Amino acid sequence: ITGRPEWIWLALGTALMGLGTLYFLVKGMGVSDPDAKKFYAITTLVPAIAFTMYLSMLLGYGLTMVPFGGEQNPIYWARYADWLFTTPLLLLDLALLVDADQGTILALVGADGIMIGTGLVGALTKVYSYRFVWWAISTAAMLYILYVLFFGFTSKAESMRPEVASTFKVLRNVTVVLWSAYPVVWLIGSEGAGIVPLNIETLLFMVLDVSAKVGFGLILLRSRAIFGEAE
Amino acid sequence: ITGRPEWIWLALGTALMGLGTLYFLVKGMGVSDPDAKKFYAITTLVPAIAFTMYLSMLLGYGLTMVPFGGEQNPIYWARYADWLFTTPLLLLDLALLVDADQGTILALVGADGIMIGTGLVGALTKVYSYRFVWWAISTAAMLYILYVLFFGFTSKAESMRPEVASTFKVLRNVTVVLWSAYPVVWLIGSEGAGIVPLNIETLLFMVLDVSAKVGFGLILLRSRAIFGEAE
Amino acid sequence: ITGRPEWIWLALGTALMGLGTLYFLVKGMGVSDPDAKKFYAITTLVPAIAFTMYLSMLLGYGLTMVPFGGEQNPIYWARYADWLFTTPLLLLDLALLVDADQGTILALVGADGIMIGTGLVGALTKVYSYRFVWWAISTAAMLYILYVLFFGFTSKAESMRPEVASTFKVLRNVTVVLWSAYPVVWLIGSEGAGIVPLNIETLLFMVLDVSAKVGFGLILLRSRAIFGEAE
Ligand SMILES: CC(C)CCC[C@@H](C)CCC[C@@H](C)CCC[C@@H](C)CCOC[C@@H](CO)OCC[C@H](C)CCC[C@H](C)CCC[C@H](C)CCCC(C)C
Ligand SMILES: CC(C)CCC[C@@H](C)CCC[C@@H](C)CCC[C@@H](C)CCOC[C@@H](CO)OCC[C@H](C)CCC[C@H](C)CCC[C@H](C)CCCC(C)C
Ligand SMILES: CC(C)CCC[C@@H](C)CCC[C@@H](C)CCC[C@@H](C)CCOC[C@@H](CO)OCC[C@H](C)CCC[C@H](C)CCC[C@H](C)CCCC(C)C
Ligand SMILES: *C/C=C(C)/C=C/C=C(C)/C=C/C1=C(C)CCCC1(C)C
Ligand SMILES: *C/C=C(C)/C=C/C=C(C)/C=C/C1=C(C)CCCC1(C)C
Ligand SMILES: *C/C=C(C)/C=C/C=C(C)/C=C/C1=C(C)CCCC1(C)C
Ligand SMILES: CCCCCCCCCCCCCCC
Ligand SMILES: CCCCCCCCCCCCCCC
Ligand SMILES: CCCCCCCCCCCCCCC
Ligand SMILES: CCCCCCCCCCCCCCC
Ligand SMILES: CCCCCCCCCCCCCCC
Ligand SMILES: CCCCCCCCCCCCCCC
Ligand SMILES: CCCCCCCCCCCCCC
Ligand SMILES: CCCCCCCCCCCCCC
Ligand SMILES: CCCCCCCCCCCCC
Ligand SMILES: CCCCCCCCCCCCC
Ligand SMILES: CCCCCCCCCCCCC
Ligand SMILES: CCCCCCCCCCC
Ligand SMILES: CCCCCCCCCCC
Ligand SMILES: CCCCCCCCCCC
Ligand SMILES: CCCCCCCCCC
Ligand SMILES: CCCCCCCCCC
Ligand SMILES: CCCCCCCCCC
Ligand SMILES: CCCCCCCCC
Ligand SMILES: CCCCCCCCC
Ligand SMILES: CCCCCCCCC
Ligand SMILES: CCCCCCCC
Ligand SMILES: CCCCCCCC
Ligand SMILES: CCCCCCCC
Ligand SMILES: CCCCCCCC
Ligand SMILES: CCCCCCCC
Ligand SMILES: CCCCCCCC
Ligand SMILES: CCCCCCCC
Repeated sequence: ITGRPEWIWLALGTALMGLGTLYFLVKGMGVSDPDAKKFYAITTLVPAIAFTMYLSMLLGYGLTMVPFGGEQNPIYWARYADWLFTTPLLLLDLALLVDADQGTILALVGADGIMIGTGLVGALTKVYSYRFVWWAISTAAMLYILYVLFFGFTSKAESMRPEVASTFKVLRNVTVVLWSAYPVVWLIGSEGAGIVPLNIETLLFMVLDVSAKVGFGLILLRSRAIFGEAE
Repeated sequence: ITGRPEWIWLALGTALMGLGTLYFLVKGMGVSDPDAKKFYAITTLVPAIAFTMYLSMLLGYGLTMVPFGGEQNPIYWARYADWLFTTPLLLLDLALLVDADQGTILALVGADGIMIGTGLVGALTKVYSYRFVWWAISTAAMLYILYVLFFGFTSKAESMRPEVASTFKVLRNVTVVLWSAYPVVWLIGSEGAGIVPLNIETLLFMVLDVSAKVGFGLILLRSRAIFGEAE
Repeated sequence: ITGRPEWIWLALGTALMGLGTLYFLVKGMGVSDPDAKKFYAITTLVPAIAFTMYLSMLLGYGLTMVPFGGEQNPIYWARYADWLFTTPLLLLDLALLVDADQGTILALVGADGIMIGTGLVGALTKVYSYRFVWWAISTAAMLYILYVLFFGFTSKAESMRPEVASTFKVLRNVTVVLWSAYPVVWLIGSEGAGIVPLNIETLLFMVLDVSAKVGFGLILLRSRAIFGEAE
């Protein structure tokens, strides 16, 4: 484990995702509202999945070597197995908050799968220049997601209860800022141009992951928007 | 790329799926009917997924070598990753058109997963004679799907609006004819008996894919069956 | 095939899953109740999936070698591909029986995916002591599932029709007893401590699989709880 300088950030990430999972699990014990139960189930699964994948990276299972640039490059593939399941769950939290229609939910989840799937292909591609073709396709899929979150959901939240509109607006802004950083870290990190070393890259993804999952969840599950209007 | 004679058909397929995706995306911009939005989302995702997998084959990522018959045989595995997601989406288009019940939808999607999954196992199997055992199981799963589309959905469409009944009947006939060709191309192509060479096999799958996805989508999204009855 | 002593139990399992699939398929022909159709579709898919994965193990495709303990250990990975899809389908049978809320269904299916996913990682892990870390995480996920089936569903079934309450109680008890045996067989078998040899381990999993899928299905599909109350 300790033979890799980035191990400290993988261990911290593992701990923070595990602690986040347990807090949400305990906090959700005393909840019977069927609407609130939906948000607790979605939001608790997110850091639980991330916990297992951070642990796999810490123990060395989620790491492979990819030859490109005449070098064997360490690629943590477990990140994409994490994101494949956690990013659509996070979008479902937002879509259920605004009572989005089914067709829009399917478009979001499908574009998200394309985003993560093409990012994985780009991470494992051995022809250096082709890695950035996949990065560009994946980034186009992300821009579609961000467009929908702004010019489809925002207008839908305003016609909703005030507390669900204000909570959505906050979580929307958090998501757009944090998610946009991921393609940048990829491009300048060891998967892309190799400007930033792997140990610093790992620290950046850990800060982003914890903020986008645990921080996101703390804002959502403390809001009254997750409960139905009741007397 | 150009070192493979089949590259021209992979490049054409990539272009036609990309163009198809963009047309459906633009055409769906001016749509607010929640029913129509469902069909546009399903139908636009189909060629978008196929685009990415054709590109992976063009660039050489979606290709592996499988030893059988005393030879290293080029097997494009990316086809099955495509079909795993696009064939159930196409069946969902048909099932939603006739307002099929949930139990029937699950049976269709499950049989479809078995069809594609066993076809993938057959494509990667190293014992030559066993490849055709998997082909037979996969073909049995397809025949179940075709039976349901005829002796379960057809009777359901007649009790529906006339425009949804006539549109379903057309898309049903297109699907049964085109899908039935796939097991035949597999059997006589490089995955099976090896009668037809890979470059011709690739041309045939490209014609079938574009027809079953883009051609299918053009018929559906030009129909009024996708809109609810409104004044 | 016959070069492996466990082949006899893989062949028996294949036959019993295939026969089970055909019986459920025939029995479900004469069913039009939309509620009953749901249970028949879920319950017939379970042994059909298991059939294909037992066949892959029989023919040698679903087997790999994992080095640990200074030895190349035969690991049947196809079991986890089976369980990944069949265990959530079995939980869906139970959840639909008691009309569970959506949030609870998602929590069950998500915990089940974590259970199977971490068990697969543990089966393929090359550092011997780490294999049991994954076993423990997977077992914690199972205990969560069992808790929900007892202290969330049981109370919900009592407020239901008497026949659905008594049928659920029976299937609940069958599930908790049979599922609990799996982590024990893993721990003492070739994936874990290696006390029980592989051929005996394979026999035990076959008895458990057939009972948990075909036996489970025979109890459910003979009950009147799967039909709506009708005159
Ligand atoms: C509606 C939305 C959900 C739609 C989703 C969008 C999606 C279509 C976007 C594209 C996804 C696609 C790129 C997934 C590729 C997975 C692949 C990286 C797995 C590893 O295989 C890659 C190479 C080794 O580098 O295999 C070496 C050769 C091996 C012999 C490969 C044989 C196994 C194949 C991988 C079998 C295909 C399985 C499916 C891809 C499983 C789904 C994986 C997940 C990442 C989507
Ligand atoms: C309700 C419906 C959706 C049900 C679906 C029906 C489905 C059950 C039908 C059978 C599907 C099954 C054959 C999928 C097999 C995937 C497999 C080809 C992936 C590549 O692995 C094959 C060998 C190399 O040749 O791995 C070499 C050895 C490696 C060490 C393998 C270890 C990884 C395992 C593959 C882990 C299992 C992952 C799941 C199979 C992922 C789903 C893939 C998709 C193709 C279903
Ligand atoms: C809501 C719920 C459904 C959530 C589900 C819970 C889930 C997150 C729990 C953890 C699942 C995770 C451990 C799955 C790992 C699959 C992995 C074993 C496949 C084989 O790859 C392992 C190594 C060889 O030993 O690959 C060698 C290196 C290769 C180069 C690997 C590159 C391919 C990657 C495997 C791509 C990721 C694909 C996804 C993991 C596909 C889903 C598989 C299924 C088992 C979940
Ligand atoms: C909890 C994890 C989250 C919210 C991860 C989000 C990840 C992304 C938005 C990743 C995007 C990428 C691109 C847009 C292209 C480059 C490759 C990716 C996958 C890093
Ligand atoms: C857009 C792609 C489509 C509609 C693909 C359809 C593919 C099939 C219907 C494939 C069927 C197969 C068999 C029936 C057995 C032989 C292997 C397959 C997977 C080619
Ligand atoms: C039809 C198959 C069924 C119902 C299989 C159930 C399997 C389990 C409940 C497996 C549980 C495991 C653990 C709890 C940890 C050890 C590894 C597993 C996956 C065997
Ligand atoms: C979206 C965030 C990207 C900003 C990356 C900042 C990295 C600064 C760290 C110093 C770079 C290390 C280079 C010298 C080793
Ligand atoms: C009462 C609110 C705080 C509860 C404690 C939460 C502990 C989980 C770890 C959170 C750290 C990361 C927060 C986002 C920066
Ligand atoms: C379902 C369509 C299958 C028909 C295949 C027709 C192939 C004819 C092309 C000529 C065969 C090439 C053999 C000589 C190289
Ligand atoms: C107005 C209808 C035609 C629009 C142009 C569609 C261009 C997408 C490519 C379609 C070619 C394949 C059609 C099926 C044979
Ligand atoms: C949950 C069931 C686990 C019980 C396992 C009993 C196995 C007894 C078979 C004899 C053990 C073989 C050891 C000598 C070869
Ligand atoms: C009339 C009920 C029996 C029908 C025959 C079922 C045959 C399928 C194989 C069942 C054997 C396994 C039963 C569970 C132990
Ligand atoms: C490729 C993996 C995608 C599945 C991720 C799991 C979450 C799915 C959310 C589905 C939302 C409901 C759509 C109607
Ligand atoms: C194995 C991958 C299957 C999933 C394909 C994605 C489409 C799923 C459609 C689900 C239809 C809704 C069923 C109720
Ligand atoms: C185009 C939709 C408007 C909202 C999206 C904001 C774009 C942020 C740019 C992200 C940069 C990634 C490289
Ligand atoms: C048996 C259901 C009737 C409709 C299915 C038509 C069968 C077409 C044969 C396809 C040939 C594939 C080898
Ligand atoms: C803790 C929830 C109560 C019901 C679960 C029964 C636990 C059975 C123990 C299984 C042993 C697996 C190692
Ligand atoms: C080795 C660098 C080659 C540059 C390729 C950049 C491709 C980016 C595509 C974005 C449209
Ligand atoms: C090398 C050819 C061996 C023939 C096997 C055919 C199997 C087909 C099974 C269809 C029932
Ligand atoms: C080689 C045996 C090492 C023992 C590790 C046991 C780990 C079990 C963790 C359960 C909390
Ligand atoms: C609940 C605390 C979980 C912390 C265990 C993971 C941290 C790795 C320490 C080496
Ligand atoms: C929108 C046009 C997309 C065409 C790019 C793919 C074709 C491959 C050319 C080499
Ligand atoms: C319907 C009977 C299915 C039996 C075939 C599988 C058994 C393997 C025999 C070698
Ligand atoms: C993106 C930063 C999240 C901050 C988490 C703190 C929330 C406390 C209510
Ligand atoms: C299967 C052939 C499809 C033909 C596509 C043309 C549709 C234009 C309306
Ligand atoms: C767990 C044992 C199941 C027994 C199956 C027999 C059911 C006949 C109704
Ligand atoms: C109005 C809410 C502002 C939230 C933005 C937070 C950016 C990290
Ligand atoms: C909408 C604000 C985008 C912020 C992008 C930050 C990328 C590091
Ligand atoms: C490929 C772009 C299509 C141009 C608009 C078609 C008419 C909606
Ligand atoms: C009555 C519609 C006929 C459609 C059949 C088309 C076959 C390619
Ligand atoms: C229902 C007509 C079937 C046509 C099969 C064509 C196979 C090449
Ligand atoms: C009251 C029903 C008892 C069922 C338990 C069966 C254990 C195999
Ligand atoms: C609730 C009874 C548990 C039985 C466990 C059996 C494990 C072999």
